[PDB]
Amino acid sequence: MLEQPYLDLAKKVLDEGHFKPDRTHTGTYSIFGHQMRFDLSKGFPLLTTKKVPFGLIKSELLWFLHGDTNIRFLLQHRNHIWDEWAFEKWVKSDEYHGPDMTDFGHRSQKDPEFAAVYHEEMAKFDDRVLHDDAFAAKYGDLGLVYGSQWRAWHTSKGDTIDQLGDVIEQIKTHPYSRRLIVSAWNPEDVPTMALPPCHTLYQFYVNDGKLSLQLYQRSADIFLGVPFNIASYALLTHLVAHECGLEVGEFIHTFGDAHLWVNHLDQIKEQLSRTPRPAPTLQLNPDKHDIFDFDMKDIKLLNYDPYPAIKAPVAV
Amino acid sequence: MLEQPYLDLAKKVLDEGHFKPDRTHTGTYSIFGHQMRFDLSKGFPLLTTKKVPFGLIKSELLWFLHGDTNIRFLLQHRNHIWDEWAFEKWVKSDEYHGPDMTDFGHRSQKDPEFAAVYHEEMAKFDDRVLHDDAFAAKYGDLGLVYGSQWRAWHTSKGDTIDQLGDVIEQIKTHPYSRRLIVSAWNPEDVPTMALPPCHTLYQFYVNDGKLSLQLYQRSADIFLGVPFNIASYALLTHLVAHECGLEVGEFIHTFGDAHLWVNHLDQIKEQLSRTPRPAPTLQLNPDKHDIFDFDMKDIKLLNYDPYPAIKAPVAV
Ligand SMILES: O=c1ccn([C@H]2C[C@H](O)[C@@H](COP(=O)(O)O)O2)c(=O)[nH]1
Ligand SMILES: O=c1ccn([C@H]2C[C@H](O)[C@@H](COP(=O)(O)O)O2)c(=O)[nH]1
Repeated sequence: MLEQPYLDLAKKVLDEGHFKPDRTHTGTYSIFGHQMRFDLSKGFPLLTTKKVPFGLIKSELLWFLHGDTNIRFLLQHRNHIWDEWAFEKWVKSDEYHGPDMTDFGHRSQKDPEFAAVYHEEMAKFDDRVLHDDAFAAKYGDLGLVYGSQWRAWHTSKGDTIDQLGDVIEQIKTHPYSRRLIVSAWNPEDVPTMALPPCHTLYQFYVNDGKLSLQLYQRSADIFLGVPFNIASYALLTHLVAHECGLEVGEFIHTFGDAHLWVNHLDQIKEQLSRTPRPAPTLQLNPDKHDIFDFDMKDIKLLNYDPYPAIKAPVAV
Repeated sequence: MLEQPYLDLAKKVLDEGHFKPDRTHTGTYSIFGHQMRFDLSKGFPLLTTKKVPFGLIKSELLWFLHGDTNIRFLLQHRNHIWDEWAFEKWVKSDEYHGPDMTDFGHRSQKDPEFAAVYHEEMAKFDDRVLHDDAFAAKYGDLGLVYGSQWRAWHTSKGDTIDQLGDVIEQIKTHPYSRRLIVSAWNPEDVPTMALPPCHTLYQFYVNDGKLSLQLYQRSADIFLGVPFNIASYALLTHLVAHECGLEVGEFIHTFGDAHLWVNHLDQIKEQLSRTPRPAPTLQLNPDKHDIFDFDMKDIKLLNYDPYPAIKAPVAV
């Protein structure tokens, strides 16, 4: 079934990864170097063996696609994926007068008091970003994130390059190009980033009037992260195909470090005992073609009928 | 046997690639997205089913490793891999007074007269680079090539970053890093390069005191190119391991477009009828550890006993 390579990656890490106690005090199982395809003509790979929220994934890809780096657009779709990194900024600023919120990463997952003055300051933070333009401009804006990496990569000559729109125009004029590459990885920023990008670069390819894409993902959370990563790039592959008048081919997912936090063993095992369902179907608005000016309503999921969601603690 | 994944890639493209008539008037068979490992503890992957010149490959990696971008170092080891791109520069300059040498790519492979005034100007060109310092500085120097990408990546703030030496020091201090990445791909240069790099980026990983490396190669000549590419990165993986006091793990080779020019079908088939031999062994100078100051004599191949070389026309 469409999603099986996903369940094969999980199983593979379960009985072959090594214990590697990295970035934290937790531990992981880990493999290095893996690859899996999905034939996108067979259906859209949104995992049916567990409920994944499509709205979150599409509202974030559009954000990237408009080249936007400000959280406000996300909060306006009840998308909180990125609040942490913005709010963190806030928290170490001079204009900040409140509970010291040092290491709320862990601290809001132990202390259950703390973790309530935490959705305190956040709800308060998010709200100001929604309403106060200058605050939004000051702390709502991440700076180095996919949207500006893809569409506004800073040159040294001090201009700004739109890799993604240049590449798309290359696909129309020279589809047989072996050079259709978008990279999110700038070595002059990379050492001072709180998150050097996980999705490092991708490559398009066309043959027989079909578009494929291959993603090199440097580091991957098999349980929480990869389910999302997959639908995100398979969606991009549909948008680009749609804009270039092309058919859709495969999405190829290549990994460097792929891991499973040990706090997730039970949850992944439960999942591995479910039987995939037939995959959902994507539907794009046939009248609109300029994919940079796409809206939520222009992208539809059909026949998604997952098993229930699986709550699981996030990585500390 | 060690080299089999190489023969499996060939076979795979032979009976599954599609005809794609790209960059030229020739044609190729093509697949997109492939991956293969080599367990470097089982021996060094220099193809035994055909004679590959190790001297060429090591003298070029050292060049990259010293961060050098001038051909002269290569010519001093009878390494001509890169003459073309240098000489091309020469040929369109004002100081050039000679036969017009337009499109000597093809032109020296049809005309057999031309192709003799061609090793004329070249032998003449190479010689001046060897002897005339200022000429060497003017036309011997490529500019954007792996050596300066790896070790002298230009910032916009106008400095110069040594990604490779920074990463190596990260491996010593933080081997469990999921961030050990060197990229050769600058989007502000990429559109004005005669050859946007084929070897796009690589990633190191350590576990159980073993070093692995994974290479994302965007575009690959299965017959002429890939045999070299493989020994080049498996060598890098040994050098770095040796410098960091580590054991050697696997070399993982990931491809985007992997192709076979149609002019190579017979030659690859002949090769596929030979039976691999036991692989050779690498030997590094145990006393010297600073790998940036390695010399030819510090790296030895043992027990390489290939089948004969296979002449084949280059791609036009
Ligand atoms: O979309 C995403 C974003 C992040 N990660 C995770 C995996 C790692 O736990 C973390 C990166 O930590 P470092 O890899 O940068 O050390 O990001 C994913 O799997 N998918
Ligand atoms: O070490 C190398 C260098 C080059 N190539 C080839 C494959 C392609 O024929 C060519 C690149 O042409 P474009 O891919 O840039 O279009 O480089 C290799 O396979 N290995």
